Amino acid sequence: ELRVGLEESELWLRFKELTNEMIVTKNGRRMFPVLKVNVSGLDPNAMYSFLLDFVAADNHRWKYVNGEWVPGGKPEPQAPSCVYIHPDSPNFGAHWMKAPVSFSKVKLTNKLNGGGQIMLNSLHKYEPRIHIVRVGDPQRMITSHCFPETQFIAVTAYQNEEITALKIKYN
Ligand SMILES: O=C(O)c1ccccc1OC(F)(F)F
Repeated sequence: ELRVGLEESELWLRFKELTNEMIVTKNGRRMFPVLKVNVSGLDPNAMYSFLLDFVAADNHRWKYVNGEWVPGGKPEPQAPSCVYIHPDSPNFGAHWMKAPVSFSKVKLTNKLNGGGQIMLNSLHKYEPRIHIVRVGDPQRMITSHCFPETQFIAVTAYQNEEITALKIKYN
């Protein structure tokens, strides 16, 4: 059975309980926490690529008012569907299953200015999604794995002081 498990789920849930925020910048910013997953049930002999994209969690934008996140507007036109290819791709099933798969180098941006970055809209909520694909597969089989523990709001600057403090404590 294919099984994809979120690593450091307790750490993600500490951020999610505050409402998680990730900074987006012109030139792009790495995530904290880093999305990491454990994988079993691939064919160890087959080759696969790991892809990451970000799905809009909501049909509205958000704002931080009186220490709380609340609806802040109609949603802006959706960011383009940017896909990050895990840099170990393509690789054997055995490679992906021997140790957790870490998306440490993905960068979130608010400007289409190159570098294989992911464009997000500030003050919109996103859910990370991992895709597995098999090299050679005539079926072009894709799996999709959603991690609701890792939902966050994209911001140009941290709104919640408790998030600023969590990011410093655990990073
Ligand atoms: O080996 C395959 O057929 C395959 C194809 C696309 C994605 C995952 C796959 O691995 C598994 F889900 F475990 F089957």
